[PDB]
Amino acid sequence: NNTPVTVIGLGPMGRAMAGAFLAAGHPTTVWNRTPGKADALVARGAVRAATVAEAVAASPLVVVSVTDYDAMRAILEPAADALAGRVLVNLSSDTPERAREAAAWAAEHGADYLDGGVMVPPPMIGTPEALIFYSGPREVFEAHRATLAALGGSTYLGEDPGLAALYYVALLDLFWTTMSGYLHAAALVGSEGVPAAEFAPFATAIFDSLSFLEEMAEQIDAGEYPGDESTLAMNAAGIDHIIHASRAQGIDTALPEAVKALAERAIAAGHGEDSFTSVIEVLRKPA
Amino acid sequence: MSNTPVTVIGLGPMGRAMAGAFLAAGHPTTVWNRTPGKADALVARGAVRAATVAEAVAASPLVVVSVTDYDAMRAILEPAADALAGRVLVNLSSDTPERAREAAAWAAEHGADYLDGGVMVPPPMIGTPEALIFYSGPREVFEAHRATLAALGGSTYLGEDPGLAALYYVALLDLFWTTMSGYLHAAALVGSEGVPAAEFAPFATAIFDSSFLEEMAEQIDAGEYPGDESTLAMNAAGIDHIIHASRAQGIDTALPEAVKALAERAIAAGHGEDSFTSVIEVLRKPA
Ligand SMILES: NC(=O)c1ccc[n+]([C@@H]2O[C@H](COP(=O)([O-])OP(=O)(O)OC[C@H]3O[C@@H](n4cnc5c(N)ncnc54)[C@H](OP(=O)(O)O)[C@@H]3O)[C@@H](O)[C@H]2O)c1
Ligand SMILES: NC(=O)c1ccc[n+]([C@@H]2O[C@H](COP(=O)([O-])OP(=O)(O)OC[C@H]3O[C@@H](n4cnc5c(N)ncnc54)[C@H](OP(=O)(O)O)[C@@H]3O)[C@@H](O)[C@H]2O)c1
Repeated sequence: NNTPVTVIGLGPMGRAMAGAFLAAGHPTTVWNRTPGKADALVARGAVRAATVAEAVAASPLVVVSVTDYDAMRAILEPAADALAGRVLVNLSSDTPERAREAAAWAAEHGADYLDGGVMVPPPMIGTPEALIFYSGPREVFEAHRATLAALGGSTYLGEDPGLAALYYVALLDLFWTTMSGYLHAAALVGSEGVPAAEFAPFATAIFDSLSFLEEMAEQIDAGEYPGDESTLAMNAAGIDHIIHASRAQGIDTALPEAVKALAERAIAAGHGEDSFTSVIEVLRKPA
Repeated sequence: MSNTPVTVIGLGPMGRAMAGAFLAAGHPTTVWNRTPGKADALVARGAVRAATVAEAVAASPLVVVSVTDYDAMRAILEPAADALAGRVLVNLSSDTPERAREAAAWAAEHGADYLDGGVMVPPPMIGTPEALIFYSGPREVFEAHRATLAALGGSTYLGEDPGLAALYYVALLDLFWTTMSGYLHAAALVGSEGVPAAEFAPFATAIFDSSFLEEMAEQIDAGEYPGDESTLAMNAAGIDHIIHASRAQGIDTALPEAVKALAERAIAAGHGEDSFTSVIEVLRKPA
């Protein structure tokens, strides 16, 4: 496949995507608002477009990887009319609603539109280990799936453009919450002189089974959260201990308190005898 | 390799696993539980069910206690407070570092040696090399009994402070329940569009496996948080999208609101251009 491709936005993700398109043999044209981020890509045969319009004109497939909808629109407005008949693959949707605005805006200028999302480190881009997911017209995805495969694995999610954006914010939700839990744990143990370097191996070990993911999934889908011998009321006591320990060590407690509140809400609704997974019930209900 | 008599007090899932491990390693094992009926499989494998706590403590130089918390541990051991002198008490059920210290001081006052233990694995892992149990307390005591504790799995000494094992335990529990909650928020995010959890899990599992925990520990230990190409200010704006997407999907927003509030504190402290790891600077500071 030698379909020409354009990549707009050369943050670390845009650069890895352009690099992957080149490595797969596509003629790649790149553009960034800030000059000087394209040197390695040019050295590997990318063409550095001088204007957005020239960038859009170079390819039937335009991949946009910039901060958000507002940046995407300001970038592309001067060349909006040049989008007619091309496919815009957008990895810059900050919300499911903005993705649908973006799809509509693209439609009013003659362009098909896929929303895209990937939650992997840039270096994994262009390897089978990168899982990229898309939503939007299935016929548009099927038509370009072979070019997009240069980026890694591809998953079609369905026709609603906001789907990919929804998955991305969810994964973003899991990531930053996880990262915050880690830093809270490091501060907890740090309050006794335990260096984060010494604690990190225990922390990573916590994540080596990843069994909880399928088991919680199966519980959520079946709508049944069998408590067994590690119930939610038990788990709430554990989170109490986190709070107590945090207070007594000087560490801030806002984060474990928020977790506590969620568990309490689930116990106040009769799941105190169910597994932790049953907390999804109160999460579906703004409080 | 054993026949050393071991007593296990508390026959919840962990205690039964531990008693089974001691039996498998060849140790004459006495068990006692508040609730009768949970010892049948252990007695078939050779364990002795003790009539009373006092009898169970007396049976063995080494007394392992895995119950809910210190308060329960103290309730059961009250009638056996005389029998304790001359033994070592291995507490695998301290809820907080402070309760572990209280336990140690209480054991000392009754003529008993004291080791605090933190178990970081599910009960099925106990007794296998996948189990890693950390201990704190007097090194001599830990050394003299390591060969018996080896029946449970790996053993790691953390230091002389008896609260250390509990600290590691609660920090790991803090990372665990915070991650679970993030995962459920995510799942509730996609679920609000009819997406099955079953499906979403593949992408969540990829978050892990792809890591940087050791990278953030280096930064924590240096006290230097280089922003590079993803600063705290950009991460916070991202978290804002999570909140906004959550409100639009009608999901509860308490958990991401809590992550965002932590980010905003570190930005108010002047870390907006540093990496997210700099948020630890406001965790060490009760707010
Ligand atoms: N898949 C998704 O749905 C999705 C959505 C958002 C973010 N992300 C991920 O988040 C990470 C980084 O997020 P990010 O892309 O916001 O950060 P980033 O790495 O800083 O990339 C932002 C890009 O947007 C450009 N940009 C921003 N505002 C602009 C404007 N007003 N006019 C022109 N260009 C503008 C920047 O150009 P300059 O070089 O000129 O600054 C840069 O190329 C990446 O891993 C990315 O994949 C994924
Ligand atoms: N996988 C795990 O669950 C896990 C992992 C690591 C560490 N731990 C720790 O190991 C310990 C035991 O946990 P577990 O998994 O076995 O489940 P658990 O539900 O914490 O076990 C509670 C045990 O304490 C006893 N108990 C509670 N209150 C009592 C009281 N007032 N008087 C007398 N006995 C009382 C219970 O006896 P009854 O049977 O009569 O109720 C039971 O044997 C806890 O400290 C827990 O944090 C557990």
